Amino acid sequence: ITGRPEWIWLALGTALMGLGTLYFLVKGMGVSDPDAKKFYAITTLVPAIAFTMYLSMLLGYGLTMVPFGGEQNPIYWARYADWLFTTPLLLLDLALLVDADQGTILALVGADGIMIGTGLVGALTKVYSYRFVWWAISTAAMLYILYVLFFGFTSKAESMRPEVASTFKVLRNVTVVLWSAYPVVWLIGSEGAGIVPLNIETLLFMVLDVSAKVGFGLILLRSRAIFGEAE
Amino acid sequence: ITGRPEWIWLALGTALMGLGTLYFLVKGMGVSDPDAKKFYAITTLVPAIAFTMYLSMLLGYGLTMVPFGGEQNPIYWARYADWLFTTPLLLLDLALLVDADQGTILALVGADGIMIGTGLVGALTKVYSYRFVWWAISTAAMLYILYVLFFGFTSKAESMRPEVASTFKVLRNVTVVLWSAYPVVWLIGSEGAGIVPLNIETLLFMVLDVSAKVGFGLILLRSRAIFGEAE
Amino acid sequence: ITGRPEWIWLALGTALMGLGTLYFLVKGMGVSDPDAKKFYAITTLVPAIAFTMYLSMLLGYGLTMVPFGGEQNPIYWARYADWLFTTPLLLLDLALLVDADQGTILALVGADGIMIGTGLVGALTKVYSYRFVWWAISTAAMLYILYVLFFGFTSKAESMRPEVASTFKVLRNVTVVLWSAYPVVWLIGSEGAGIVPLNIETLLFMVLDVSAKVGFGLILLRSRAIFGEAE
Ligand SMILES: CC(C)CCC[C@@H](C)CCC[C@@H](C)CCC[C@@H](C)CCOC[C@@H](CO)OCC[C@H](C)CCC[C@H](C)CCC[C@H](C)CCCC(C)C
Ligand SMILES: CC(C)CCC[C@@H](C)CCC[C@@H](C)CCC[C@@H](C)CCOC[C@@H](CO)OCC[C@H](C)CCC[C@H](C)CCC[C@H](C)CCCC(C)C
Ligand SMILES: CC(C)CCC[C@@H](C)CCC[C@@H](C)CCC[C@@H](C)CCOC[C@@H](CO)OCC[C@H](C)CCC[C@H](C)CCC[C@H](C)CCCC(C)C
Ligand SMILES: *C/C=C(C)/C=C/C=C(C)/C=C/C1=C(C)CCCC1(C)C
Ligand SMILES: *C/C=C(C)/C=C/C=C(C)/C=C/C1=C(C)CCCC1(C)C
Ligand SMILES: *C/C=C(C)/C=C/C=C(C)/C=C/C1=C(C)CCCC1(C)C
Ligand SMILES: CCCCCCCCCCCCCCC
Ligand SMILES: CCCCCCCCCCCCCCC
Ligand SMILES: CCCCCCCCCCCCCCC
Ligand SMILES: CCCCCCCCCCCCCCC
Ligand SMILES: CCCCCCCCCCCCCCC
Ligand SMILES: CCCCCCCCCCCCCCC
Ligand SMILES: CCCCCCCCCCCCCC
Ligand SMILES: CCCCCCCCCCCCCC
Ligand SMILES: CCCCCCCCCCCCC
Ligand SMILES: CCCCCCCCCCCCC
Ligand SMILES: CCCCCCCCCCCCC
Ligand SMILES: CCCCCCCCCCC
Ligand SMILES: CCCCCCCCCCC
Ligand SMILES: CCCCCCCCCCC
Ligand SMILES: CCCCCCCCCC
Ligand SMILES: CCCCCCCCCC
Ligand SMILES: CCCCCCCCCC
Ligand SMILES: CCCCCCCCC
Ligand SMILES: CCCCCCCCC
Ligand SMILES: CCCCCCCCC
Ligand SMILES: CCCCCCCC
Ligand SMILES: CCCCCCCC
Ligand SMILES: CCCCCCCC
Ligand SMILES: CCCCCCCC
Ligand SMILES: CCCCCCCC
Ligand SMILES: CCCCCCCC
Ligand SMILES: CCCCCCCC
Repeated sequence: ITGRPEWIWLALGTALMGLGTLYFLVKGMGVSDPDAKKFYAITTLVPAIAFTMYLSMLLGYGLTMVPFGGEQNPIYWARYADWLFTTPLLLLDLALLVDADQGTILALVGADGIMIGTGLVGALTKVYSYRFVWWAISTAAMLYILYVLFFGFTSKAESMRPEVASTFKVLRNVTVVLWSAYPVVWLIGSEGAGIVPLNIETLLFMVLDVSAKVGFGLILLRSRAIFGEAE
Repeated sequence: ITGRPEWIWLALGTALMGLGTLYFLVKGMGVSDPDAKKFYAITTLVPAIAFTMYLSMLLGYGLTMVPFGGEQNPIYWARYADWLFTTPLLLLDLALLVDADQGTILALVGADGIMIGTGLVGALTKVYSYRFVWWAISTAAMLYILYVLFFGFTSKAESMRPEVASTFKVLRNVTVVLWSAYPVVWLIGSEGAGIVPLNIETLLFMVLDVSAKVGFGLILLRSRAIFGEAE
Repeated sequence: ITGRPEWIWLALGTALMGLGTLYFLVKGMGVSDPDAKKFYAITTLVPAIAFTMYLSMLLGYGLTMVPFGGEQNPIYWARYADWLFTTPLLLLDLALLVDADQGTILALVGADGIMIGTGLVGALTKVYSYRFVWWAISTAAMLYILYVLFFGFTSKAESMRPEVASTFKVLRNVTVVLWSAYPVVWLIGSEGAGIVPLNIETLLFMVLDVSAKVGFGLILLRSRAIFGEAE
């Protein structure tokens, strides 16, 4: 484990995702509202999945070597197995908050799968220049997601209860800022141009992951928007 | 790329799926009917997924070598990753058109997963004679799907609006004819008996894919069956 | 095939899953109740999936070698591909029986995916002591599932029709007893401590699989709880 300088950030990430999972699990014990139960189930699964994948990276299972640039490059593939399941769950939290229609939910989840799937292909591609073709396709899929979150959901939240509109607006802004950083870290990190070393890259993804999952969840599950209007 | 004679058909397929995706995306911009939005989302995702997998084959990522018959045989595995997601989406288009019940939808999607999954196992199997055992199981799963589309959905469409009944009947006939060709191309192509060479096999799958996805989508999204009855 | 002593139990399992699939398929022909159709579709898919994965193990495709303990250990990975899809389908049978809320269904299916996913990682892990870390995480996920089936569903079934309450109680008890045996067989078998040899381990999993899928299905599909109350 300790033979890799980035191990400290993988261990911290593992701990923070595990602690986040347990807090949400305990906090959700005393909840019977069927609407609130939906948000607790979605939001608790997110850091639980991330916990297992951070642990796999810490123990060395989620790491492979990819030859490109005449070098064997360490690629943590477990990140994409994490994101494949956690990013659509996070979008479902937002879509259920605004009572989005089914067709829009399917478009979001499908574009998200394309985003993560093409990012994985780009991470494992051995022809250096082709890695950035996949990065560009994946980034186009992300821009579609961000467009929908702004010019489809925002207008839908305003016609909703005030507390669900204000909570959505906050979580929307958090998501757009944090998610946009991921393609940048990829491009300048060891998967892309190799400007930033792997140990610093790992620290950046850990800060982003914890903020986008645990921080996101703390804002959502403390809001009254997750409960139905009741007397 | 150009070192493979089949590259021209992979490049054409990539272009036609990309163009198809963009047309459906633009055409769906001016749509607010929640029913129509469902069909546009399903139908636009189909060629978008196929685009990415054709590109992976063009660039050489979606290709592996499988030893059988005393030879290293080029097997494009990316086809099955495509079909795993696009064939159930196409069946969902048909099932939603006739307002099929949930139990029937699950049976269709499950049989479809078995069809594609066993076809993938057959494509990667190293014992030559066993490849055709998997082909037979996969073909049995397809025949179940075709039976349901005829002796379960057809009777359901007649009790529906006339425009949804006539549109379903057309898309049903297109699907049964085109899908039935796939097991035949597999059997006589490089995955099976090896009668037809890979470059011709690739041309045939490209014609079938574009027809079953883009051609299918053009018929559906030009129909009024996708809109609810409104004044 | 016959070069492996466990082949006899893989062949028996294949036959019993295939026969089970055909019986459920025939029995479900004469069913039009939309509620009953749901249970028949879920319950017939379970042994059909298991059939294909037992066949892959029989023919040698679903087997790999994992080095640990200074030895190349035969690991049947196809079991986890089976369980990944069949265990959530079995939980869906139970959840639909008691009309569970959506949030609870998602929590069950998500915990089940974590259970199977971490068990697969543990089966393929090359550092011997780490294999049991994954076993423990997977077992914690199972205990969560069992808790929900007892202290969330049981109370919900009592407020239901008497026949659905008594049928659920029976299937609940069958599930908790049979599922609990799996982590024990893993721990003492070739994936874990290696006390029980592989051929005996394979026999035990076959008895458990057939009972948990075909036996489970025979109890459910003979009950009147799967039909709506009708005159
Ligand atoms: C509606 C939305 C959900 C739609 C989703 C969008 C999606 C279509 C976007 C594209 C996804 C696609 C790129 C997934 C590729 C997975 C692949 C990286 C797995 C590893 O295989 C890659 C190479 C080794 O580098 O295999 C070496 C050769 C091996 C012999 C490969 C044989 C196994 C194949 C991988 C079998 C295909 C399985 C499916 C891809 C499983 C789904 C994986 C997940 C990442 C989507
Ligand atoms: C309700 C419906 C959706 C049900 C679906 C029906 C489905 C059950 C039908 C059978 C599907 C099954 C054959 C999928 C097999 C995937 C497999 C080809 C992936 C590549 O692995 C094959 C060998 C190399 O040749 O791995 C070499 C050895 C490696 C060490 C393998 C270890 C990884 C395992 C593959 C882990 C299992 C992952 C799941 C199979 C992922 C789903 C893939 C998709 C193709 C279903
Ligand atoms: C809501 C719920 C459904 C959530 C589900 C819970 C889930 C997150 C729990 C953890 C699942 C995770 C451990 C799955 C790992 C699959 C992995 C074993 C496949 C084989 O790859 C392992 C190594 C060889 O030993 O690959 C060698 C290196 C290769 C180069 C690997 C590159 C391919 C990657 C495997 C791509 C990721 C694909 C996804 C993991 C596909 C889903 C598989 C299924 C088992 C979940
Ligand atoms: C909890 C994890 C989250 C919210 C991860 C989000 C990840 C992304 C938005 C990743 C995007 C990428 C691109 C847009 C292209 C480059 C490759 C990716 C996958 C890093
Ligand atoms: C857009 C792609 C489509 C509609 C693909 C359809 C593919 C099939 C219907 C494939 C069927 C197969 C068999 C029936 C057995 C032989 C292997 C397959 C997977 C080619
Ligand atoms: C039809 C198959 C069924 C119902 C299989 C159930 C399997 C389990 C409940 C497996 C549980 C495991 C653990 C709890 C940890 C050890 C590894 C597993 C996956 C065997
Ligand atoms: C979206 C965030 C990207 C900003 C990356 C900042 C990295 C600064 C760290 C110093 C770079 C290390 C280079 C010298 C080793
Ligand atoms: C009462 C609110 C705080 C509860 C404690 C939460 C502990 C989980 C770890 C959170 C750290 C990361 C927060 C986002 C920066
Ligand atoms: C379902 C369509 C299958 C028909 C295949 C027709 C192939 C004819 C092309 C000529 C065969 C090439 C053999 C000589 C190289
Ligand atoms: C107005 C209808 C035609 C629009 C142009 C569609 C261009 C997408 C490519 C379609 C070619 C394949 C059609 C099926 C044979
Ligand atoms: C949950 C069931 C686990 C019980 C396992 C009993 C196995 C007894 C078979 C004899 C053990 C073989 C050891 C000598 C070869
Ligand atoms: C009339 C009920 C029996 C029908 C025959 C079922 C045959 C399928 C194989 C069942 C054997 C396994 C039963 C569970 C132990
Ligand atoms: C490729 C993996 C995608 C599945 C991720 C799991 C979450 C799915 C959310 C589905 C939302 C409901 C759509 C109607
Ligand atoms: C194995 C991958 C299957 C999933 C394909 C994605 C489409 C799923 C459609 C689900 C239809 C809704 C069923 C109720
Ligand atoms: C185009 C939709 C408007 C909202 C999206 C904001 C774009 C942020 C740019 C992200 C940069 C990634 C490289
Ligand atoms: C048996 C259901 C009737 C409709 C299915 C038509 C069968 C077409 C044969 C396809 C040939 C594939 C080898
Ligand atoms: C803790 C929830 C109560 C019901 C679960 C029964 C636990 C059975 C123990 C299984 C042993 C697996 C190692
Ligand atoms: C080795 C660098 C080659 C540059 C390729 C950049 C491709 C980016 C595509 C974005 C449209
Ligand atoms: C090398 C050819 C061996 C023939 C096997 C055919 C199997 C087909 C099974 C269809 C029932
Ligand atoms: C080689 C045996 C090492 C023992 C590790 C046991 C780990 C079990 C963790 C359960 C909390
Ligand atoms: C609940 C605390 C979980 C912390 C265990 C993971 C941290 C790795 C320490 C080496
Ligand atoms: C929108 C046009 C997309 C065409 C790019 C793919 C074709 C491959 C050319 C080499
Ligand atoms: C319907 C009977 C299915 C039996 C075939 C599988 C058994 C393997 C025999 C070698
Ligand atoms: C993106 C930063 C999240 C901050 C988490 C703190 C929330 C406390 C209510
Ligand atoms: C299967 C052939 C499809 C033909 C596509 C043309 C549709 C234009 C309306
Ligand atoms: C767990 C044992 C199941 C027994 C199956 C027999 C059911 C006949 C109704
Ligand atoms: C109005 C809410 C502002 C939230 C933005 C937070 C950016 C990290
Ligand atoms: C909408 C604000 C985008 C912020 C992008 C930050 C990328 C590091
Ligand atoms: C490929 C772009 C299509 C141009 C608009 C078609 C008419 C909606
Ligand atoms: C009555 C519609 C006929 C459609 C059949 C088309 C076959 C390619
Ligand atoms: C229902 C007509 C079937 C046509 C099969 C064509 C196979 C090449
Ligand atoms: C009251 C029903 C008892 C069922 C338990 C069966 C254990 C195999
Ligand atoms: C609730 C009874 C548990 C039985 C466990 C059996 C494990 C072999």
